[PDB]
Amino acid sequence: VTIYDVAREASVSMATVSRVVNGNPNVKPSTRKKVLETIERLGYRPNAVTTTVGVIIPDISNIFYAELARGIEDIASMYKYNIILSNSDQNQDKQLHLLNNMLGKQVDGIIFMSGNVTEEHVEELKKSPVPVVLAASIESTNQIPSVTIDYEQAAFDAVQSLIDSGHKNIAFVSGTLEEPINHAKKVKGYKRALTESGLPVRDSYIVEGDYTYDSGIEAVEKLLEEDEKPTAIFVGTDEMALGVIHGAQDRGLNVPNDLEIIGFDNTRLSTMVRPQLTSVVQPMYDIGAVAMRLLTKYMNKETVDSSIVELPHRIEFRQSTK
Amino acid sequence: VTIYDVAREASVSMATVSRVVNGNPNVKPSTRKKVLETIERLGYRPNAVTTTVGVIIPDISNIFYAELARGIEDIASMYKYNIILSNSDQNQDKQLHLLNNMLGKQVDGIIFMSGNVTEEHVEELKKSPVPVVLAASIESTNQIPSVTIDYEQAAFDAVQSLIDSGHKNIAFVSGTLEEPINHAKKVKGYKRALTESGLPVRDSYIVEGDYTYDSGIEAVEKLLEEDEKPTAIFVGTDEMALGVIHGAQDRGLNVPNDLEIIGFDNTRLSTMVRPQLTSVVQPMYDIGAVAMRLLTKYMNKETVDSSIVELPHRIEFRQSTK
Ligand SMILES: [Ca+2]
Ligand SMILES: [Ca+2]
Repeated sequence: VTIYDVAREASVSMATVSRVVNGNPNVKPSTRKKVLETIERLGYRPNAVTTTVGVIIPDISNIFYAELARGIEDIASMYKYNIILSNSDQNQDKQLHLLNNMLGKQVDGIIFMSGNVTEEHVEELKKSPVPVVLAASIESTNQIPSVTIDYEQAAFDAVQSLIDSGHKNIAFVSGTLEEPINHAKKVKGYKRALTESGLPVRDSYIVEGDYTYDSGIEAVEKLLEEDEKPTAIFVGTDEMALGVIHGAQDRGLNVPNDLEIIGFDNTRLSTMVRPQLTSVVQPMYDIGAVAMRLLTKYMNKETVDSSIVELPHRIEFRQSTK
Repeated sequence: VTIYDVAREASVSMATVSRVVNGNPNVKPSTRKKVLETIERLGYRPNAVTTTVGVIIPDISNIFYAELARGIEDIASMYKYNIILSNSDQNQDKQLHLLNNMLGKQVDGIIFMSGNVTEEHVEELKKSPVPVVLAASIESTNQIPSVTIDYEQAAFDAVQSLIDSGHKNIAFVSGTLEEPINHAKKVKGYKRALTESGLPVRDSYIVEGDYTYDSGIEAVEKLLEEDEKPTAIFVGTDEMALGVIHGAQDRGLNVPNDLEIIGFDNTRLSTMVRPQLTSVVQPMYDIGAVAMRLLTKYMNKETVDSSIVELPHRIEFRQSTK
């Protein structure tokens, strides 16, 4: 809290705040009153008389960003570090500004979270003086410290449970393939699970959605038009999965009996469909906590050993698998 | 764009910006460079050389707030008025500040939108010098200009289609009853539709949810425990309706065949369940447009005649009714 903070708050100039502070007798009584109340309310002391991290995540409101922020928050409380958090609505030329907004507010470190981490973001993360560590976000470049689950393995495990259940024809509905989470991790996890059981990797069992429910609807439809129809489908995110489920249901198919579906992220939506969606669970609270610790390690100039941290994931088996 | 705007943007004082503007020769070249670029980028002219409205709505992102903002926006473009829009996440002691943030940025008028309009908000809306008009929001007090649908009638019409379909035992799952939209409008609409067909108004057919999906689940469950089970249910919002649908489905009941359900607001969610949700549609784009016109009328000191404007609603009949 400084003169500047009082001025903004009292809709007045720094020089006026100083004037009031100095007991200048020609300040309009009302403005003097206004700024003294501001001075008191903010706790501004007129006598010259710590470590914070900036956090950027898509939105405050989303439940799975919310246990990440708590994980971040709880480490901050213990460590006596303050949090500056900003809800971004993750977009390219608006998460970048919210990044440099942290740098211009004297943060000692940055925790960053975005679904699509651009190559452009990395070139500005390296120039950033303070250390930064990604939470539940991956850049295939692997220069920037990251703490996440093992997306490839989680993909593998999801498709594995389909395989273990007797399915030979198993499809994958992806978010945009250009993103590493998809082409570098989930696609490959899905592929590996197939090849390891001597199953066929068909290009036409990999359909690309756009993360919307509808693209999910379109994806099952396209899959159901295939010669040998898939009898199970892994879906890269929950929102698409509901679309996958409902399009199947619209085509007269039963989930799980005619078609088994598995999702990802264990969002609120996974329990807002019938059958409820089997979905890969990330430990968002832990990812936040560990991110905060990893960030601290760098900030404290400590030898990290391993900059890419991978936490266990699990699968909440619900009714969309049998 | 003023000296102040350049200063904030160039992370520098007004006096420094003036110094650079005046060609003061002892300003550090780099800071002179920094502020000249800021001056150019913002379009600041150093020579002394219109009507805007503030808009407060829960969030930018939500599709049904998004055709309201477009309706607002399109009237603004025509009228050559600029929009200052703020996403609130509608809460009591945070929508109030975002209201006075408009007043402190010299807006000529305010369009306000919130699910729960508090009595406290009205006492601060009257003191506000510039005129304000509520969009898709109601204060039972009816002092403050409002443009909305006819909630009572829309409720009536929803329950009417159940009645017309042969249902005698019809329940209502409400959002919190304390809010006028519910107790003063939808409850009464629901009641009227019953009494007008000589049907019974049972206290136990009115259950109170909290706008969550889950409270919806709990509400059907409680309804299904009744002696004479309702065979149709009106639900005050879509989110609760999905909960209502799924709890019925979980109890082995078919929607629409064992239980007909109707929702409200025609949110994205209404088409993200099976059966798709029959739901009252508001014309959000029109409510925004008309709100903007009504606001203009007041701002132009024009004789309004009728401060409470009610627009037609309709019902998107989907599969949750037969
Ligand atoms: Ca087709
Ligand atoms: Ca019970």
